[PDB]
Amino acid sequence: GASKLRAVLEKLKLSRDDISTAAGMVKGVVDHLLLRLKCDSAFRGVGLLKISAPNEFDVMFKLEVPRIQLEEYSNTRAYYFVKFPLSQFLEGEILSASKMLSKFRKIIKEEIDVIMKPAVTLLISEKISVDITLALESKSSWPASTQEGLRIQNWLSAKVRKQLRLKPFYLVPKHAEETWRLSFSHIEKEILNNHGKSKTCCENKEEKCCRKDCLKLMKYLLEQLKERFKDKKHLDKFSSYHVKTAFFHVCTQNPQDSQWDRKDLGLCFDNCVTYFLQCLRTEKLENYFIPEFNLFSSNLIDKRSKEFLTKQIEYERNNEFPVFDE
Ligand SMILES: Nc1nc2c(ncn2[C@@H]2O[C@H](COP(=O)(O)O[C@@H]3[C@H](O)[C@@H](COP(=O)(O)OP(=O)(O)OP(=O)(O)O)O[C@H]3n3cnc4c(=O)[nH]c(N)nc43)[C@@H](O)[C@H]2O)c(=O)[nH]1
Ligand SMILES: [Zn+2]
Repeated sequence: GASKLRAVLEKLKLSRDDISTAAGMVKGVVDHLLLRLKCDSAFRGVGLLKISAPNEFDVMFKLEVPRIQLEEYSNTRAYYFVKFPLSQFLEGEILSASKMLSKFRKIIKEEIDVIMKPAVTLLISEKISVDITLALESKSSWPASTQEGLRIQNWLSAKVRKQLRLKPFYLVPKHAEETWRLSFSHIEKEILNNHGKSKTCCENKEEKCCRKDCLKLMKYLLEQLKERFKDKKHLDKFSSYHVKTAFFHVCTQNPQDSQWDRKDLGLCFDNCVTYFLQCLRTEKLENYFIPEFNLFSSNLIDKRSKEFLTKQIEYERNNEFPVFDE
């Protein structure tokens, strides 16, 4: 379906000045929050670690904490308690996510045409929504639950996995409670931008793969379907993170750049859609870094919404995506 999909990618490029100038003011607001945040004892040394869905922007504020100790919350491989001026957020020996997240919020309140709402949400001039997520930074080795994650050996190399896992990891105050959740959104950006088996993937005309186009098509497929099913709101829980995560699994499944040749955009997209479909139908989408953390368990998304999106994605697939027409 190259023609139809290439037309879609060409349509998306048309809003490139909208995504830029809208994030162009996200910038000057985030720098302003960063300035006065660095004036508070607890948030000194905070710094910047972007577009989720047209006009939905995400910024992560990283904060360097001293040596950190993690206790896995129950058997949820992603959620943890945290222990070691930061002393003010303590609940005994653990560091209170809910309480730290709370002072963050209030410092941004007195700093704010912007208005409020793990994410603190701003609204710049009504159109532009910004997610501002506080991230604790740990330079310790990654937690045990990531040992079998990041299965990039056959795709990027074994040595690249070793380089990636020497980098810090992050905890956002997202409670399953004073609990924090692992974050590797910095690693997600690295493997997205440095995505080939060939180190020179997409640096010359002989190596133009279609990995990034497939993810765009997949993000756009979900955005369009979510728009169409706005009457009965069955798709509210699915995000482009479910799409990005599935796209990482397909990259692991098709590790060679030859499996992402631009000429094959139609078949590559089909691989992304079929694997996403298998995830919905088996109620299993593994976090790329934490395999025993199922983003699609009936815990997070009930079975009816998943069965719903299957049928729609299945119909779209079997009919050469009429959602992409005209
Ligand atoms: N976006 C995102 N999701 C991630 C990441 N790593 C794991 N996940 C998990 O993927 C699922 C997709 O969620 P979403 O993006 O559609 O929405 C998530 C989350 O569900 C929502 C908060 O909803 P809540 O449960 O009602 O509240 P919460 O428990 O967060 O409240 P509190 O903070 O008081 O505890 O927020 C979205 N979200 C999650 N993490 C982030 C993040 O880092 N940035 C932004 N902008 N939004 C986020 C979910 O199951 C999710 O956990 C990951 O890196 N990104
Ligand atoms: Zn490439």
